[PDB]
Amino acid sequence: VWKDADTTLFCASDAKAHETEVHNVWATHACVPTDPNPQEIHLENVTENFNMWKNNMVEQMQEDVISLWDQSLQPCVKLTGGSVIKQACPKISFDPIPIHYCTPAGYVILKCNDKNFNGTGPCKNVSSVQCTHGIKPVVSTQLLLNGSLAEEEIIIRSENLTNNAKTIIVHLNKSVEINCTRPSNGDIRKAYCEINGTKWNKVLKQVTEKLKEHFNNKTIIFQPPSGGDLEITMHSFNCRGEFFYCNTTQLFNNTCINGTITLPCKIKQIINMWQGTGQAMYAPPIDGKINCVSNITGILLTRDGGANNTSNETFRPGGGNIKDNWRSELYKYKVVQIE
Ligand SMILES: NC[C@H](NC(=O)c1ccc(-c2ccc(C(F)(F)F)cn2)[nH]1)c1ncc(CO)s1
Ligand SMILES: *[C@@H]1O[C@H](CO)[C@@H](O)[C@H](O)[C@H]1NC(C)=O
Ligand SMILES: *[C@@H]1O[C@H](CO)[C@@H](O)[C@H](O)[C@H]1NC(C)=O
Ligand SMILES: *[C@@H]1O[C@H](CO)[C@@H](O)[C@H](O)[C@H]1NC(C)=O
Ligand SMILES: *[C@@H]1O[C@H](CO)[C@@H](O)[C@H](O)[C@H]1NC(C)=O
Ligand SMILES: *[C@@H]1O[C@H](CO)[C@@H](O)[C@H](O)[C@H]1NC(C)=O
Ligand SMILES: *[C@@H]1O[C@H](CO)[C@@H](O)[C@H](O)[C@H]1NC(C)=O
Repeated sequence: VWKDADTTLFCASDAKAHETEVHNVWATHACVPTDPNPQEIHLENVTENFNMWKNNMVEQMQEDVISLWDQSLQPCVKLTGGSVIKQACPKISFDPIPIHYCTPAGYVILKCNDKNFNGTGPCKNVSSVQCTHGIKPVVSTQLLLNGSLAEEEIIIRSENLTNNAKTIIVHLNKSVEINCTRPSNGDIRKAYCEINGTKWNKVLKQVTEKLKEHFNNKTIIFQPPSGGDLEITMHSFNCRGEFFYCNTTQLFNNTCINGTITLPCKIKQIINMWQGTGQAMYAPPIDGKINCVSNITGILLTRDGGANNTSNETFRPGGGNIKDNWRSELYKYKVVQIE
């Protein structure tokens, strides 16, 4: 017997105390070690309602990631609120590790185990856990990287599909690798990401098939982002401490709905901070081969409005509200207070 409630969670992880990597350093002083013997209990004859779009755990993870980045990254110049802060900017070691979110005494986490659960409504296979699974705090736009996969079918998630201003999270059931590289040998900020077009276009085709099921079999068209800042019009992520911006036009090629797809990328030293606080400048990139191989596990999409009059629906790669990144992993959990 319990009741939905919000409370302050703590974090746990397997951070190494001897590592200089900044996530390990943060988690070493802001998280406790993981519990060696996890205690998950299936709750029999128990149905429970979930709502991933009103889940205070999302707000709490966002606060953690903001804190982590604020004490880890070291721009040479920070421009925020009309002021300018200049400081030392050594190169850092950067590579996310899994963070587990845990309830204090008197509370527990309920976990939805229905494999086609869309994030809202009743769940018939519910268990209780003390902590979530390990979630990597990967900050990206357009593509969700290094996350968990849907266990059966591709899942379309939205707080309201009819409202085109609401972001769509596409949860994939097969990961697709994206392999990004700034080579050793020219223009030191020039990079590229390689994706196996065979695997990708197959998944994309399956994604379009799912979208048809929710939009009454209209024609599904992909278009590049309309406009905005580069962090939004590009797939932006952080690889080894460097800020990558990749052009995803060839990833959403309507015609292919087989060879290697090569996306042009650039590392940028001057960025708009995803925390919303302003602009920051970092030092030039490190020497040598900079390489990140990530698994694409989801896609953020925004649907064009005003198209009811037509027979097609147009989708543009989306993102920017990084909270949706955490929502994509926390959708199956909720906190309750034991009574
Ligand atoms: N120029 C406009 C500005 N947009 C941003 O700040 C913004 C959005 C997303 C990112 C971002 C994403 C990913 C990465 C990384 F590389 F790490 F993956 C870096 N940045 N930045 C604002 N308009 C209004 C606002 C409210 O006050 S904020
Ligand atoms: C999710 O499931 C609920 C309950 O079955 C339904 O009301 C809602 O429309 C669904 N959302 C999507 C995006 O399928
Ligand atoms: C992923 O889901 C699609 C339908 O959404 C299904 O046809 C496909 O077989 C699934 N793939 C895997 C590997 O389960
Ligand atoms: C969903 O969005 C449509 C279009 O904006 C709106 O008319 C409707 O009221 C929304 N539904 C809910 C439950 O907010
Ligand atoms: C990633 O791409 C580079 C080429 O830049 C290649 O050397 C490397 O083997 C690739 N890695 C994987 C896992 O495909
Ligand atoms: C992406 O590439 C296409 C074609 O190369 C180009 O027309 C478009 O402007 C690029 N997008 C951005 C945001 O630079
Ligand atoms: C994704 O995970 C791999 C393996 O740990 C890592 O090398 C890569 O840097 C990660 N990608 C991002 C964007 O953090």
